Amino acid sequence: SVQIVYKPVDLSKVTSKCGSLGNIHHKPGGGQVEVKSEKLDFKDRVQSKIGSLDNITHVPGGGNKKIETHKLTFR
Amino acid sequence: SVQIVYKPVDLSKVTSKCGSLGNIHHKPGGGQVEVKSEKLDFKDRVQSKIGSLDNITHVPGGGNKKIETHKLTFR
Amino acid sequence: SVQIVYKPVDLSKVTSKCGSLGNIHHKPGGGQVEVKSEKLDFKDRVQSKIGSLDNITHVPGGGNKKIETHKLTFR
Amino acid sequence: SVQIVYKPVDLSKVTSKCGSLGNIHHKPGGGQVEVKSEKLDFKDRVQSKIGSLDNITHVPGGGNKKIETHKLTFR
Amino acid sequence: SVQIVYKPVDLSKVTSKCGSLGNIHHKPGGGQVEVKSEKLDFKDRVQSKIGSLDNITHVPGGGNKKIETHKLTFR
Repeated sequence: SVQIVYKPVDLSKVTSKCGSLGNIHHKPGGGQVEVKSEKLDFKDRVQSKIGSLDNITHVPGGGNKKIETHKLTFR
Repeated sequence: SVQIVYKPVDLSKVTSKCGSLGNIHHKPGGGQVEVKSEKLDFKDRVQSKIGSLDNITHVPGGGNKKIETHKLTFR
Repeated sequence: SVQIVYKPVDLSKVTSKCGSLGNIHHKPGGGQVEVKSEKLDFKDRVQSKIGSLDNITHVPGGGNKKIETHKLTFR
Repeated sequence: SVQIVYKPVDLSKVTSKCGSLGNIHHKPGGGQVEVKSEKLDFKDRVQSKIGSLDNITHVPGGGNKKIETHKLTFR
Repeated sequence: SVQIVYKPVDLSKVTSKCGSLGNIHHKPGGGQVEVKSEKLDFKDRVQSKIGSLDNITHVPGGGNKKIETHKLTFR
């Protein structure tokens, strides 16, 4: 006979306190961008990105994360 | 005989406190963009992006995340 | 006979306190970008990125993380 | 004969620039106040103030001041 | 004969620049105040202040000041 008892107990805490959060300045690509092109030959796919792209300002008050994985495999 | 008892208990907390959250400035692509092109040959697909694209300001008051996965596999 | 009792107990804490969080300045790509190109031959795929791209300002009040993995494998 | 010519010229500037102004916390009188009084004799005027009074939070974006006085006295 | 020519010229500047201004915490009187009084005789005026009074948080973005006085006195 086989008897499995899976009782994981979790009374955990993930916590943050912040008195104030702010005065955040993100200024990407203030400078001048100049792209001058003459007599170019492309014989395959071209991907081009010019300027200010994909810039992120991420300011969570918390930003706290908990990842928990439980796996019981009987064979 | 096989007896499986799967009783995971979770009394967990993921918490944030923030007194104030703000004064956030995101200014992408303030500068000048100049793209001058002359005599270009393309023989395949072209993807072009010019200017200020896909810029993100993300400011959650919380932004707290919990991921939990439970898997019981009997074979 | 086989008897397995899986009782992990977790009363853990992951905590942060911050009195104030701020006055953060991120200024990527203030300078001038000049790309001058003449008589270029490309016989395969081209990926080009020019300017200020993929710059991140990430300011969580907490940013606290807990990862827990539980695995019971019976064979 | 008396000839007075009063021509003061003022092309002056008083200026401020502020990118962001904020996340200001003023918390006066968080503590407990206990005033226990027994058998007091007052034979003249009494002024009493108890608690949290006359507290100021003053946050001007500018707060710039110019005072100019012109006085011509002929006798 | 008397000839007075009063031509003061002022092309002056008083200037400030601030990228960010903030995360200011003023917490007066967090502690406990206990005033226990027994058998007091006052034969004249009494002024009493107890607790958290007249506390100031002053945060001007500029706060720039110019004082100019002009005085011409003829006798």
